[PDB]
Amino acid sequence: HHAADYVLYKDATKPVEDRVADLLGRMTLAEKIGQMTQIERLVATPDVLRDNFIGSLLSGGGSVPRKGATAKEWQDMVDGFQKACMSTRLGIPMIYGIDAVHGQNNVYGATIFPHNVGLGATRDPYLVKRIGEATALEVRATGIQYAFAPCIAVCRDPRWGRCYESYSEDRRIVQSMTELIPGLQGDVPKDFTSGMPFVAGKNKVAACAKHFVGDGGTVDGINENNTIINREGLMNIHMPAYKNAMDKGVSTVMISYSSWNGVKMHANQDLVTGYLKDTLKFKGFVISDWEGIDRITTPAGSDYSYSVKASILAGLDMIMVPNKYQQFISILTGHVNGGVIPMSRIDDAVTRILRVKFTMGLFENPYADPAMAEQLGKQEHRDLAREAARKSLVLLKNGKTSTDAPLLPLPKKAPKILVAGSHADNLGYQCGGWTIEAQGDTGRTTVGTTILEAVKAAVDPSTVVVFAENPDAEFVKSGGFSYAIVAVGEHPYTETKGDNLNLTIPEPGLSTVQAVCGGVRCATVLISGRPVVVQPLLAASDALVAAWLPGSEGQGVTDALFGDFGFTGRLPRTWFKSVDQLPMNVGDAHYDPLFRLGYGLTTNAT
Ligand SMILES: CO[C@@H]1O[C@H](CO)[C@@H](O)[C@H](O)[C@H]1S[C@@H]1O[C@H](CO)[C@@H](O)[C@H](O)[C@H]1O
Repeated sequence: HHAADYVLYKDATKPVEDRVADLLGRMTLAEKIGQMTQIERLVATPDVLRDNFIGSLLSGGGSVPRKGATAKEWQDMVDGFQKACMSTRLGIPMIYGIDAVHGQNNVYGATIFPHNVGLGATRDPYLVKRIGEATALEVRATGIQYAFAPCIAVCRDPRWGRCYESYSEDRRIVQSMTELIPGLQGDVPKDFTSGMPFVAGKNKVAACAKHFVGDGGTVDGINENNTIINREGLMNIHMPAYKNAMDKGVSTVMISYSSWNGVKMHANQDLVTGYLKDTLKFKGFVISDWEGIDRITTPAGSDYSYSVKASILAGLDMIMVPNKYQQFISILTGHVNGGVIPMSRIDDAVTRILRVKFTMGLFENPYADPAMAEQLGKQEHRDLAREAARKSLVLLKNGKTSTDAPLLPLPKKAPKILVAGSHADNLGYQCGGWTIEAQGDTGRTTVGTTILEAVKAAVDPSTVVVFAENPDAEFVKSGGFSYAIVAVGEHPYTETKGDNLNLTIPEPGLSTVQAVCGGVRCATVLISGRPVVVQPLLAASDALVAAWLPGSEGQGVTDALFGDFGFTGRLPRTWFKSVDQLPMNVGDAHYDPLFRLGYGLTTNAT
C-alpha cells in the first residue's frame, strides 16, 4: 500500500496477523531467538540489546533505577532501552515487564492496593477490575507495558509463602477475580475469540495469568514443589480460572516452578502445548518464570542445554533468563542448528510474541508518555485502594459475650485513646511482600498512611491519641484510655521465605494484645497474608479484625473501625483450628474450621 520504501509490518493500518507474518518472514535466526529472550535491566546495555536483538526486559523484585526514583526516571530508563532495540535492523520494540501485583509495587510513591487474599474477601469483582485499571495507569506512568499479574493460584494450604497472592482456596472466587485482566488490558471486543491476546492501547498493559498450573496445590504448601493430584482434581480446582483468562483475552501466561505428579511444568509438553495452546486455543505467548528452565534439573542449572531443549520443546515461547543471556542464546542457536529444535517451534514462539506486541500497539507507541507520569500515586487511585482495604476487612469478633455492648464501631470522640502494637505505625508491615522489595521491608518505605496516622486523621479534634508500640499492663491501666486499637501480625515475606509450618505470629504480638486488652477494651487488627493461629488473640480481645495486607491506604482500616462504613468482608479461606489439620479446605469430607470460608460478622455505618 503506496510508498517506495513500504514495509508491510511497519504499516499500522494492516491486520495484526499480516504484520506478524510479514515480519517473521524477514527475520534471521539470531533475530528470532532474540525475541524469545527476556533479560534483567541489570544486565542490559544498548549494545547487548542491539547485538542480541533482545525481545524483552524485566525488573525483578527491587530492580529499580535507584531508590526513590520518580516516574520520569523510570520512563527515561525504559526509553533508553527501547531506543537501542528500535535501532536494530528490523526495529522490533522490546516489551518491558514487572511484578505489578498490588499496584505498581516496586515503585516509590505508587499506590499499594491490598494483596489478593484480601481482595478475595471483598467478593467484588468490579472493584478488582477497577484496581486493574488504576494499576495499568500507574505501570504506564513508569513507561512499563507489561504486568506479571494476575496470580490465579488457588492456594490449598496456607503454609505456602505465596498464599496471600491467591484470592481464595475456592476456585469460584478466583475465577470471579479474573476481572483484573480486562482492568489491566481493557475490555475485549464483542466478537472476541477466547484465547486471543488483547490489550486496548497505550494506556493499558499486557497481563499475565500465572503460574500455570497448580502452583497453589503443592504438598504442605512447599513453594515450587510437587502438586500431587489426579487430572480431575487439577482440572476441577487449579485449571478453571485459566479458561476465564482465555475468555478475557489474557496476553501472556507464565509457567510455574512447581511440578504436577512429579513432572516439571517448565518441561510439560502435554499441559503447555497439548492443553493450554491446543485445547484452550491460547494464542498469546507463554513465558517462563525466573530461572524456571534452570530449575527443571536437580541441582538447578546443572544441565542448561537440557533445560533449553526441554522447555522450548514443551512449548514455552519466551524465557525469563534473566541474566545469562549469552549462554541461553548460544545453546538455543546450537539446538536449532543441530536439528534438535525445529524451525517450526521457533517460528511459533516468535509468532506469539509478535502477535502480542502488534496487538497491544507497541510498534505504534514504543516509547513512554510523559503526560502519564502524574498517574503514579494519584489520589483517586489511593481513594480506590482505601475502599478496597476497607472492603477486605473481615470482622471475626465484636464483643466477648452475647450480652456485651459491641465494641465496633468505635466513637471518634473520646477523651483519650491508645494505639499500640508492632503493626500500628509500620507502612512496610501493612503492605507486606512485593512492596519496594520482593520480600517487602519494614518502616516508611513508600508514600502511605499507617494505622496510627489514619486514627489521628479520623478522630475528633478533642480526642487525645497516644501511641505505644509495646506498652506494659500498668501503662495501659494508668493511662485513662477509653479504648485501644492494637495492631500486630506477620512480617513481610514472599516465596520460599514465607513457607511456614507453624503459622504463629512473631512476638511481641500476643503479649502486647494481652497487656493492652487486660487494661482497656480493645480492637485487635491482625495484619497477615493468611490465617494464622488466632485463638489466643481472640481470647484476649473484645473485637478482632482480619485485615490481611491492606496496602498503603491505612485509612481503609479506620473507615470501618469508626463506622464510616459497615464491615462487609467474608473469609475467602478456611480459618483452621490447628496447623495439624492442614490441608483443610471448604468442601472437604472432614471439615472442622475455627471459622468456615464465607464467615464474617457485620456492622452498620454510624
Ligand atoms: C524477582 O524474582 C524473584 O526473586 C528471587 C531472587 O532474585 C528469585 O530467586 C525468585 O525465584 C524470583 S520468583 C519469580 O519472579 C518472577 C519475576 O519477578 C515473578 O513474576 C514470579 O511470580 C516469581 O515466581
